[PDB]
Amino acid sequence: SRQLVLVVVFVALLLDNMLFTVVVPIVPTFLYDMEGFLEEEITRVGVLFASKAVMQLLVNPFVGPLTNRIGYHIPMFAGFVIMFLSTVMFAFSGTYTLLFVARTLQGIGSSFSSVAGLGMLASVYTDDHERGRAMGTALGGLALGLLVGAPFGSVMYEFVGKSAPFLILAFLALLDGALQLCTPLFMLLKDPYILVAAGSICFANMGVAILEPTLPIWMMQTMCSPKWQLGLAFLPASVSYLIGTNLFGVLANKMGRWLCSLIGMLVVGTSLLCVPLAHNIFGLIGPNAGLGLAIGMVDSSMMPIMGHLVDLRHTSVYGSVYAIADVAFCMGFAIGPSTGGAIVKAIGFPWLMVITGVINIVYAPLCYYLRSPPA
Amino acid sequence: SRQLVLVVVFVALLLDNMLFTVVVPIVPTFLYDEEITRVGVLFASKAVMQLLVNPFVGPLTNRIGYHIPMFAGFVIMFLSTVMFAFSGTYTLLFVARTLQGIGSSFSSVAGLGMLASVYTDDHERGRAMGTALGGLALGLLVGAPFGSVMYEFVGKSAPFLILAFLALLDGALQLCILQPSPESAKGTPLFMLLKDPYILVAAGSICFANMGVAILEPTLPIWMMQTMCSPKWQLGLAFLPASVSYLIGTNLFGVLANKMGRWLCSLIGMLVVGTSLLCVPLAHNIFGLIGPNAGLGLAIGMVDSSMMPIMGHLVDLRHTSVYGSVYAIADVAFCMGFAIGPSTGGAIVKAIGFPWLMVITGVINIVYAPLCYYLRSPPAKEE
Ligand SMILES: COC(=O)[C@H]1[C@H]2C[C@@H]3c4[nH]c5cc(OC)ccc5c4CCN3C[C@H]2C[C@@H](OC(=O)c2cc(OC)c(OC)c(OC)c2)[C@@H]1OC
Ligand SMILES: C[n+]1ccc(-c2ccccc2)cc1
Repeated sequence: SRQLVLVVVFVALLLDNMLFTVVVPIVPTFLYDMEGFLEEEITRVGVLFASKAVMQLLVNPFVGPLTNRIGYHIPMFAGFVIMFLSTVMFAFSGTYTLLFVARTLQGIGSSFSSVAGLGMLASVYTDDHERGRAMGTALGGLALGLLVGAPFGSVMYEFVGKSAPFLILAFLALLDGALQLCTPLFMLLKDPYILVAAGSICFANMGVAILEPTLPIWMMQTMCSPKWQLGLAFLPASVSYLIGTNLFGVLANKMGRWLCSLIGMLVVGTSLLCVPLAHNIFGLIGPNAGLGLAIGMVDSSMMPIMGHLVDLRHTSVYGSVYAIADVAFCMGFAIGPSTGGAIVKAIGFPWLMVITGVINIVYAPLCYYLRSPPA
Repeated sequence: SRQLVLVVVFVALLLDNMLFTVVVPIVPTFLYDEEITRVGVLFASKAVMQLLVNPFVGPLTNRIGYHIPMFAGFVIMFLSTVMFAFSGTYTLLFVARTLQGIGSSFSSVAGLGMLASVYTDDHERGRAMGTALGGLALGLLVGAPFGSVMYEFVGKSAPFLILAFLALLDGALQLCILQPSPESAKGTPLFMLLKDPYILVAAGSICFANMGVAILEPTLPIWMMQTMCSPKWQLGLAFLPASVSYLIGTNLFGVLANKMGRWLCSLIGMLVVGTSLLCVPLAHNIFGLIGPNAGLGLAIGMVDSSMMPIMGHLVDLRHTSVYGSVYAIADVAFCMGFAIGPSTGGAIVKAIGFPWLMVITGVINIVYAPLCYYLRSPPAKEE
């Protein structure tokens, strides 16, 4: 029924965020277990983190005609089985080579699910009013999974073993399988307005993209924190992000969207600058919460601007914003860690954070162009 | 004793900067007895001459102390207000402005040097200069309506005579406490302190912020008349929130700078002033400028109170303990924006436009802020 498909889509997006948010606090300690020596492996961890983004980009434009030719349910099956396989090898992987294949399979399955589930939700809901509510429910489940995934793997690593969280995620995925069993984008990427908005979103999310694969190694090398607080350190970045996106989605229309994006990028730069100063775990709640709140600001201010820009000058569909918005996230999560590993090899982590903050601040006042576009 | 020195510097900045703003609503109306180009140069006469006298006042403080320059500044300010009280021609109204500029430069450099000298603790030093900037903001806020009501109700010679009497009282207080009747440490030459990157960053920060309230003030009434079509009684009232927010910001952030962080304070102030300048030209009425002007004044007070004690902190960290030249550089940074702004702002507005000028200033401040992170912890000199 209509509630069943929404439930399975919500659970699928939940697991999709759970896997990506549980990989981040496990892989560096996983490499530490078999063996300061992460300065040489930071590049390989950056490539392993950018593999999913690069695979999602390479398989992005192929699922379009595939869903039209063979329907929407069939591409669901491939994505779910591939993500089940990626989960099962991730709990069972022992070497660096298997992790890359697991990440590529996870990226392909994430792309297939993100296409097929939203396509099904659009197809089922033809009432023209409940579709937006279902999309909001899916986004809320996405945020809930983002919140839950970060403390999960770090807490259940040194306490209940290593394969426990991945096996639990695979078992939860098996539950959803039984429930489920019963103006193109290249034409929209030539005007300056949409390109500026996409660049703003990408440069806003690149900070949290670079914070993932390079922060735990810095924490282990300097702060001497235990192995269970590494996943807890990212909790403010999720909680503050959720409160910020709710509040500023409420409040952004009053004080202007372009000012929202400008102030959000500025506070992103300031938070990233203030991040590498703390010498204890308690010095990271401020900057991380600020960065999450700022990313909520920039996303909630840039999505309606993208929608209005597409509507005013071009003809749009139910999911025009999803194609462009997922492009900016893919550039962010693909160009963040791969370049960040080489940057940390050549120069220090604080220099990388200063560079990211400087880029965000310098790109900040280019959002003046987006105020009142013409026709 | 050390508490009374702050009272002397507080009074000195109050009287000198009150004369700066009292003559504003008296000169263009009484001069009448094309025009903007010359009347505008008269308002900028103090800034041009004060910038020149700063390099000749800095090294002078190392050889004769901080008392004689302050007494000379008081005497020059009294002479300037006396000359303003009786002059009634365009030629005689320029020498008085030049004398007021010389006295203002002398008083500012001597007072800041003395305040740096007496107060040694950095956290303690961050409050005296905050209250001094608050007194300066109070003088700039109260000079305009006092002189306006005095001219409108009692005459042209009334407020200048009252300011002269207040200057006499201030000089009597100065003779009472300071007794203006050579430093052991030989301070570094001024040319060497212009090579330290931190000093240049701080001076550029103060100079850029002081370029925003400057290039906004003379060119704002013209755009208001051209677009909003407002009556004559709102042009003065538009800039009042900037002064009020400047006073509040300078006091509170002189309190808060030692706690929250000097470099973060300067960076947030620069970002706020840049965004305020960006959002200024979007207003479609007088009520659209209440917010951006208040943010601009608060951010400028933030930057000023953050970058005042940092100069003395750097001078103690690296160079010898002599504070005259660094605050001479600070006054040069303060006066450069005020001497460049009024004389050319109409030219830039006629050439490219007021919104483009605001966007350029805004963008220079937003695209300059991340350079401040360098003042987090300068390395010390070799032992
Ligand atoms: C990895 O998972 C993601 O990439 C999601 C998030 C990325 C990023 C992030 N990762 C973290 C990991 C942490 O632990 C280490 C801690 C903090 C963070 C933060 C804080 C900040 N944060 C933002 C998250 C945003 C999510 O995207 C959407 O919410 C979304 C919403 C829509 O509706 C408006 C869309 O349609 C238009 C849409 O389509 C493109 C996507 C995005 O993809 C689903
Ligand atoms: C030296 N100085 C003069 C004027 C100001 C000022 C700033 C904002 C609003 C009004 C005055 C600040 C400093």
